[PDB]
Parts: sequence; C-alpha cells; structure tokens
Amino acid sequence: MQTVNEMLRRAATRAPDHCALAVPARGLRLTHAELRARVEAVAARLHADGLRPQQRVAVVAPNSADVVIAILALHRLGAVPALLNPRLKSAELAELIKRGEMTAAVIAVGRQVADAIFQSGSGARIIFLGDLVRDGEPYSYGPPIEDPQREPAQPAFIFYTSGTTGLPKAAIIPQRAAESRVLFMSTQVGLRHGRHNVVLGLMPLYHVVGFFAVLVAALALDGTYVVVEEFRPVDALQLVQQEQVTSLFATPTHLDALAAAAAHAGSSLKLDSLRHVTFAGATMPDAVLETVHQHLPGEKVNIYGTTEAMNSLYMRQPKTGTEMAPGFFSEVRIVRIGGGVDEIVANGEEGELIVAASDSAFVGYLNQPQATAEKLQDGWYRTSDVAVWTPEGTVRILGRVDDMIISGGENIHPSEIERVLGTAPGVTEVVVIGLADQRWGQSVTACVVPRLGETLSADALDTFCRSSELADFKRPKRYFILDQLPKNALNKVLRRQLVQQVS
Amino acid sequence: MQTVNEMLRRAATRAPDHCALAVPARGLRLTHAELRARVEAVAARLHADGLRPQQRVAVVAPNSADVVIAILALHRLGAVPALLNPRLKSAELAELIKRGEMTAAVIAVGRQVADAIFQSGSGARIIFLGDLVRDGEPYSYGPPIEDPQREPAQPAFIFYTSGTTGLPKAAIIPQRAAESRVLFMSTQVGLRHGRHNVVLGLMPLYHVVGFFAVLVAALALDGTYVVVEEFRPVDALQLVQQEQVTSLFATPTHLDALAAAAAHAGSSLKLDSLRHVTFAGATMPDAVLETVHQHLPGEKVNIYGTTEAMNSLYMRQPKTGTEMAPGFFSEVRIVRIGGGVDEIVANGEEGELIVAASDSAFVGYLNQPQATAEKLQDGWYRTSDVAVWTPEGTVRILGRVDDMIISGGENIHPSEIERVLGTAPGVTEVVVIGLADQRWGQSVTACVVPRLGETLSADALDTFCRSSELADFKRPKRYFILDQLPKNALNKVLRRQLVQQVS
Ligand SMILES: CC(C)(COP(=O)(O)OP(=O)(O)OC[C@H]1O[C@@H](n2cnc3c(N)ncnc32)[C@H](O)[C@@H]1OP(=O)(O)O)[C@@H](O)C(=O)NCCC(=O)NCCSCC(=O)c1ccc(Cl)cc1
Ligand SMILES: CC(C)(COP(=O)(O)OP(=O)(O)OC[C@H]1O[C@@H](n2cnc3c(N)ncnc32)[C@H](O)[C@@H]1OP(=O)(O)O)[C@@H](O)C(=O)NCCC(=O)NCCSCC(=O)c1ccc(Cl)cc1
Ligand SMILES: Nc1ncnc2c1ncn2[C@@H]1O[C@H](COP(=O)(O)O)[C@@H](O)[C@H]1O
Ligand SMILES: Nc1ncnc2c1ncn2[C@@H]1O[C@H](COP(=O)(O)O)[C@@H](O)[C@H]1O
Ligand SMILES: [Mg+2]
Ligand SMILES: [Mg+2]
Repeated sequence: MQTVNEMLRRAATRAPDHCALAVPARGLRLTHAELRARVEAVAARLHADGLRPQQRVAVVAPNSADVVIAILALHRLGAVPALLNPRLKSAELAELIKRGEMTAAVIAVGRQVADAIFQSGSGARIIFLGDLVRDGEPYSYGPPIEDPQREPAQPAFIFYTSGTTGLPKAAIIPQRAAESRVLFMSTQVGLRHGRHNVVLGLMPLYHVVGFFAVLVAALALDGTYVVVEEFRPVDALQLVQQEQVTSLFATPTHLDALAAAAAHAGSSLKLDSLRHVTFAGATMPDAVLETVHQHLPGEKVNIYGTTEAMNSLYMRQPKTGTEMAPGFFSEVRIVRIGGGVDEIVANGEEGELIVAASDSAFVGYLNQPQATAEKLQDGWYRTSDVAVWTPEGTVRILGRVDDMIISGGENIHPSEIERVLGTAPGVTEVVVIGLADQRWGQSVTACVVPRLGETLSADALDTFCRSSELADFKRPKRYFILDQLPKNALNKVLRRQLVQQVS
Repeated sequence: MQTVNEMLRRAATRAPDHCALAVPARGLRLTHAELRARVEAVAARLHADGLRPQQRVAVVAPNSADVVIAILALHRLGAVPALLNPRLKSAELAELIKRGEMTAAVIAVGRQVADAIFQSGSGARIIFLGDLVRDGEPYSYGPPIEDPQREPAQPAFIFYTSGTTGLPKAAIIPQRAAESRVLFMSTQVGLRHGRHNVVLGLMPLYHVVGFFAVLVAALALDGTYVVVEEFRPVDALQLVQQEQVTSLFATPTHLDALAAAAAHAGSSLKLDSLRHVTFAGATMPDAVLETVHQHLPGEKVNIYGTTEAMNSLYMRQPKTGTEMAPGFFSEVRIVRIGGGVDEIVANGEEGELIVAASDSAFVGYLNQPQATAEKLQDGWYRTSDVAVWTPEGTVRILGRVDDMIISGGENIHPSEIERVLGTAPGVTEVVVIGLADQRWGQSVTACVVPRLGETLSADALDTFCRSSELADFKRPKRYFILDQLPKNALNKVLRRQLVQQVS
C-alpha cells in the first residue's frame, strides 16, 4: 500500500522547496520540506510525552495550518486521529472521546470543552493545539522517532457520521484506504501529478472529503494546499485569483454561494487559473448546477460518495444533479429496499444503492458491531440512498431510505432535534423534516404541536435549541406551529406527506 | 489491493456492453462483458485440463486478441503467466521454460519450439494458443471454477529481462504491483476513467509497458484496446483516424517511424483524436523528439521506467529527451557507482540512479537470489543507469553502468553477440558496440578481426548470426572488419580509440 505518511513523505522528496501550505491572510507559507520538518518536530514531542502508535487521539479544531500539522504528526507517530467537528458542544465531544477510549485530545475549542473531557472520567490527556504548534511553529523536544509499522487493514483515521439514533458513529478508515481516497481525484476528477496544482482548502478537514480528497491529494500530487479558516465567498474568489487556484472541491451549498458571488462581481470577473470545480456532500440542486455552469469556469464534476466508502459515482459536465455513473475503483448495485445484497431490482424499479466494500472502505464503526453489521453485508456497503437505473444505464440518486436530512453537506437525523424540542416547555409533539432549499439543500424544519390551549413561539423554541446540547448549526431554520400532525392508522407521523403539506 | 483480475472484472460491471477489444482488420470486436465470458471459458477449460493456481505458464505469442484472452484467463484461474518474446529461438525458449519450472507453455510459435520444449525434458505441457481460443472464440469445456484468493506479495506475472551474462532473468511481479503499474498513466500521462479511452496497442504484451500500461490500463479505465498484430507506421496512423484513437504509448523507434509517416501523409490523415503521445523504453533522441513535436498531435510525455520498478521519472512536453523528474508513486536517489543505497552523490555529480522498491516493484528474479541481491538492496532497486541532478533540479539520464545496448527499446548485452560471432569461421576477435542511430537509438555494431591473412564478409557473418541460437533482431546492423583491434600491452581493447576509429 501507500499510506498517507508515505504519499506525503515521497512528495516532500520530490518537491522539497515547493510551497505545500499557503495561509495568505496570515502571510504564512511552508514548503513541503518545511512542513515535513514541523510534522517530525510535533511527532517527536508527542512521542517524548509518551504517546504510542495505534492509540486514538481526538482532534477538535477548525481548519488551520496548525491542525494540518497536528493531524499529520499524529499519523506520522502512528497514533490514530479521530477527527471531530469543532461546532459540536462540550457534552457530545466529551462523550464521544470517552466512548472512543482515546489516549489524548488535541483541541482548539478550548476551556469548557476541556473541563467536560476531564469531568467525563475518560482520562484522555487534554492538549491545546496552540501549545503543540502555533502559526506553523512547533514546541518540540526529544530525538527523531521511529516509523510505526502500518498494516493494510489497521486503523489509520476515524471520522464520524450520524446514525438514525444515538451519538454519531465512529467510522474506522484503514491504512490501505488512503491511496484510493486520494487517487479518484485523478481518475474521476482528472487531476494529475505536478507542482502546477493549487488546491483551495474550502472543505472541513474533519470530514473525509476535506481530508483525503482535498488536503492529502493536494500535497500527495506535489502541489499547494491553500488554507481557508472561514468561508467568505467574495474573499474565496479573490484567493482563486491571488493564489492562482487550479481546483476547488466543495458542497453544492458552497458553490451556490460562490456562483452568486461570481455573478455579483460583474462582467469583468476573470478566474482564469481555475480548471476544476468539483462538488459532493449532497444532491446538487439543478438551480445551483445552472448558476455554477453559468458563472464559474473549469470542468464541472459531480462526485457521489460516503464517509464509509468514499467515491462511488461521478459525472463530468453534468446536465442534472441526480444522474451519475461508477468510476475507477467502484462497483455498484441497486437492491430491493430491506432485501439482501443479491436482490437486484428490475428495469427502472427503485431500490437501495449498495457499493462494493473494497480497499477504500471503512472496516467498521468503533465499538458498534450491530451498526456495522447493518451497513457492511456480504462484501457490500449499504448507502441508505434511494436510486434507480436510467434507460441510459446511469444511476439516478432520488433521496434517502431513512429520514436523514442533509443540510450544508452535513447529515442530520431528525431524532437529534426531536429529542431536544420534545422537552421544550409547551411542546406536546414535534416532528422534524427537511425542506428543499437552494442554499442548504435541505433546510431543517420543525413541526410542533402546542399543549392544548397554549401557544408556542419560534423565537422561544430557537432559544431553547441554542442553549441545549444540540449543535447550533443543526437547529431548525423554520418552525410550523400546527394543531395536529398527519398520522397513519397506527398513530405514526406521515413524514414525507408532512413535507408536502408545509412546502 | 486491486489485482489485474479485479480491475478488469469491475470495469466489466461498469461498461459491460462497451467495446473492450477491437481488431479492425479481422472484423473482431468484443465488449467488456464478452471478453470476461471468453476469459472465464478459457480459464474453466484450463482448470479441467489440470492447471492450478500459482502454477507458472509460459506464453509465447505475438500480440493478438487470442493471446490477450489466454493471458487474462491464466490470471483469472490463478496461474502465473510468464510472458516471453516470440522472436526468441527454440533453445532459449525451451531452456527458460525449463529453468522456470513451468507447468505448461501456451505457444503460437510452432512445432519446432514445441519439439524443443518436449526434448528439453522440462515436462511442461505444450498448449497451442489456437487450440484454446481462435479469433476470439474459445473451445469450452469443464465446470465453473472459483476465483482464487490472491495476496499482495504473491507472484502474479513474470516478465524477462537481460543481464550482463547468461540467460534472461525472470522478474516476478507481485499482485500488489498491478494497480500503480496502471495508475501512473492517470497521474503522469493524464489518462482518466471513461469510455472515451481508445488505446492503440502498439507495444508488445510480453513487456510490462504493453501489458500493464497499455492493455490493462485501457480496459481498467473502461476503454477500448485496439489490437495491433504487426507494426506498420502508415497502417497505424490509418487506425488512429479510423478508430479515433485517443492515446498511443510507444518507443522512440516507433515514434520516429510514425512521425516520418505522418510527415509524408500530411493533411491526408486526420489525427486530431490523438490526445496523448507517450514514449518509453529507451533514451528519446532529440532528433526524434523534434520530428515528433512537429508531426504528431497530442500532449507529449516521456516516461522513464524499468521492468523491475515500472515508472520512476517523467516529463510533460519535453524540450530534450534526457531530462525527467519523478512523478506519483516514485522516490529516487543518485548514489556513488558501486556504493551503497545511502551513499547519495553531491548534486551535479554523476552516479547510479536508484529507485525505491515499493508496491510497484518486482519481488526478485525467479531462482536467482544472488542476481536479486545485486539489484534489490535495502528497499531500493538499482537501475544500472548513470544519471545526474541538473541545476534545474531534474534528473538527466546518461549511459549505462553495465555496457547494455538499447536498440528499439530492447536491452541487448554486447557479450551475447560477441560469444556467437567468436565462433564464426574466420573470426579471431570481436567487440560489439552500440552506435548512435536515430531510428534504433543504438545500432548493434560488430568490430571483427579475421584469422591471419584471411578476409571476412558482412554477409557471411550475418548468415551465421541468423543460423545461430541468437535472436535475429539482436544481430549486428553493421560490421567493421579490421586488421587488428586497438589494444594495449596487456592485450586489452582501447575502447575509446575503437569507437573513434569506427564512428
Ligand atoms: C457550508 C458551510 C461552510 C457552512 O457555511 P458558513 O461557513 O457560511 O457557516 P458559518 O459557520 O459562517 O455560520 C453561518 C450560519 O449558518 C449555520 N450553519 C452552519 N452550517 C450549517 C449547516 N450545515 N446547515 C444549516 N446551517 C448551518 C450556522 O449555525 C450559522 O448560524 P448561527 O448559528 O445562527 O450563527 C458548512 O456547512 C460546511 O463546511 N459544510 C461542508 C460539510 C462537509 O464537509 N461535508 C462532506 C462530508 S463527507 C460526506 C460525503 O458525503 C462524501 C462525499 C463524497 C465523497 Cl468522495 C466522500 C464523502
Ligand atoms: C520497434 C519494434 C516494433 C520493431 O520494429 P518492426 O515491427 O518494424 O520490426 P519487424 O519485426 O517488422 O522486423 C523488421 C526488422 O527489424 C529488426 N528488429 C526488430 N526489432 C529490433 C530491435 N529491437 N532492434 C534492432 N532490430 C530489430 C528485425 O530483425 C527485422 O529484420 P529481419 O530480421 O532482417 O527481418 C520492436 O523493436 C518493439 O516492439 N520494440 C518495443 C520494445 C519494448 O516493448 N520495450 C519496453 C519493454 S519494458 C522496458 C522499459 O524500459 C520500461 C519503460 C517504462 C516503464 Cl513505465 C516500464 C518499463
Ligand atoms: N454527489 C452527491 N449527490 C447526491 N448525494 C450525495 C453526494 N455526495 C454525498 N451525498 C449524500 O451524502 C451521504 C454521505 O454522507 P456521510 O454519511 O456523512 O458520509 C450519501 O449517502 C448521500 O446521501
Ligand atoms: N524514458 C526513458 N529514457 C531513457 N531510458 C529509458 C527510458 N525508459 C526506459 N529506459 C531504459 O530502459 C531500461 C529498462 O529496461 P528493462 O529494465 O529491461 O525493462 C532502463 O534502465 C533505461 O536504461
Ligand atoms: Mg461565516
Ligand atoms: Mg513486421
């Protein structure tokens, strides 16, 4: 195999004096050799402090040059980074770190989260990111350290994704998965090796796209990763021009915002260096696809994928957002919903898209054998995406098998929000749905029934969500206060019908 | 890993009814699904006849759809194909088959070779290719067979390479090597996944370029492989036009011939479909490069590589034939000649190019661990090429460490020809050199001295070479008959003086 460490090590031997990390706002630039030196220094320090290979270490930080260094240093040592969304609140972060039996937690989020981890009794050593590396500069002691033995099936990285109930699942990415999780960017997207590559780091590092397909791929191809700490679409387009960005890979949400900024820049706008605009994370709305086609340059590529199996379908110069086909690495099937992996659907019958679990695939969810058995069956990964084969022989993605909402490319299950809002004073029933939204894809929407003879307020419900343990980004954008909810003859709420009722 | 069998199997699930193999002159076309069926049928038949996984099977045939089916059927069964140049004569072939402990030999080269194999006592079962499959149509019997378990380090394919002495060595290519031996065509050459790929099969299947980088790459990317049975430059260019070929990978020898044909044909040929013109196998002479740039369309890419480690250096749109830099997968060093793998020379000093032995690398020469130890040392493969780092930070390929001649992308050692000509009646002393030649790169040249007072003739010596055990393509293109070789008091040839005298 070629591990992340190996890809980046080899890249640094080929292009030592070429810029690896650019942070234009902070005036920081690091060559491949400089980055390597810093990764080594941070690895040596962690090792001197006692950290061992195969130990799990949480990483909870927004995108920055410092977190890039920390993640790669953990991997260099042989520790398994468990990347966590820094927008999550203290109790959720502490409980995930506890259940993960992690050895340390590198955080940039800082004091209340740190206390939560301590009080949880996990025993994870809390490390402030700024105490490890600051503005690219490590605090190091200790000799150079050995290379850990990495084995193909062995845990390498952990990424989290939402289940239909409970806390997010910890997807274990094996060492062997790294190469294909990078190289689809060559085979599908058409990136090629070279120092010409200038990649805009829009996507979060704590998800597989922002990590493997953006950061690792940029450096592994001997190019430059441009760090973006906060998404501002006007500033982003200015970076494209300023850094001469050649490729950008983002959500339909990002691209709706970018294409709008592009249009608003007027008839003089030129973004000549940009050769690739790639999208993933959610269904690309047709309206967004039109603005992207009309206002941004480069080849447009739709990339369908999952945390668990990475890229499974794609489309170059798509005419619609729903239609894609398997590329290199990939084998796919559409099977009867609820049926076995061999129960392939007829002609144009709808079913669940399932994808072969090969090199790119996760090896299970940490400490969740039941959740794993539901998703990994007879060599296949079950996407929970509804799909159909077209007369053209392509795959049309139609929606979810489950009730998962996808907003800003983030999976949010309605139960997360229903659990919280169900305890808000005055609420007698709550059902949460996703409404079609050009910007967000699906907009989190609460349908709430007040106690008889009482009223409810969208402002008060929103306040309650914000003070709750629920991540702020997940809270409802809109509330519908209703006297009743549509129900079947078994008193279950007709969720899909309700979507049509309030849309 | 992703084995050859998996790449091709997955391709066939994605593009079943797309053309995989085209032989336009025979009117033979086979879809990916049709090819897989013929591969399965041949594999089943071979298993019925007693062939088993990891048994070695020689393949001795020129390029054809039938040998493609046979090689892939052997692999599908789990046998190890050992690909041999069909231009080698019967004694060399039989002895290589014997030395390899081959179970069987699939031959399209006739009864004399069959008899030599039989009489050698090797016990290798002789199989006529045309008795297995002919014009794409298999003779099918036997029940379905299992797809055997394949392991990363397990022998997958054997390819032959010449040493400084003795018979060619059998380089064992492991299962794990297939993927990077294909994917460098994406990262370096810029081929991408898709049915748009129409690849012209110029390169011999019995070397690693023609097999991995041409045949397997074409099919694995869901494209079409256009079979070429016999190279004729005008006919090849007509295939580019007729089949709308998008990529062609060949030697500088091929390209010299093609560029001349294209120059002559001018506007009567429409070559604009051709998007990639790639070269490897020998130093690209600057005069060939110039005419290639002038007369052939598409992006020009020089690929440096070896049987043992595949691609190690490249250059897009090269200005010279000798300067290249490492691409994806590759890590290189230049070390003191005769020194250890850690004895890196100072930039600007000449030394041996060595390349990291990673996933792509062979695992050793069959039954020759001494020869293996000379070439595979502490995780590095030693190329026997002399090289230097340029002030521009690139690698400049110079000569050989070992006197190897490279003619038409074929390695030939002078000793092979010298040992044969030393027995020709009338010959007393012989030195064989390779003279610079635009078409062949190096032209095999024999400097010969007659017995006292006798005469030699180029015609008689040529006749002797042709009737000898030496492969015909290796025989001298030119003879210099001399009264005496220039030699010192030690009776040793003043090589520089000789080359000067005949150049
Ligand atoms: C679009 C982003 C940047 C948010 O926009 P922005 O930066 O303007 O937000 P902000 O931080 O300034 O706050 C502005 C207000 O918006 C709210 N917000 C934030 N995120 C979301 C969201 N996801 N949904 C709904 N609301 C959101 C946020 O709460 C704030 O309002 P406030 O709290 O009232 O201040 C953010 O949602 C994002 O980075 N999304 C990308 C997530 C991602 O990386 N997804 C892919 C993960 S792997 C998945 C996958 O499917 C896949 C696909 C292909 C392959 Cl090959 C492999 C895997
Ligand atoms: C250029 C070829 C096609 C020969 O041309 P052509 O087809 O016109 O010859 P032909 O069979 O019609 O007979 C015409 C007369 O030329 C004579 N000939 C044949 N081959 C050669 C040769 N290599 N050197 C000198 N003379 C040659 C042949 O004997 C015939 O005269 P005759 O015997 O009088 O009929 C042939 O030499 C060839 O196919 N060469 C390609 C060799 C090759 O595949 N090399 C790469 C192997 S792997 C090596 C490697 O370096 C690498 C590189 C990159 C990577 Cl990534 C991995 C590995
Ligand atoms: N290009 C795309 N088109 C449609 N849906 C997508 C695309 N990329 C990702 N998704 C959705 O996002 C889910 C993956 O998110 P996660 O479960 O966090 O890995 C997939 O199962 C799809 O529902
Ligand atoms: N692009 C190239 N430029 C110069 N020499 C090459 C190139 N490709 C292959 N070679 C030569 O061919 C040899 C590989 O042949 P082999 O190891 O027998 O497959 C190398 O050691 C080089 O001498
Ligand atoms: Mg913002
Ligand atoms: Mg011929």
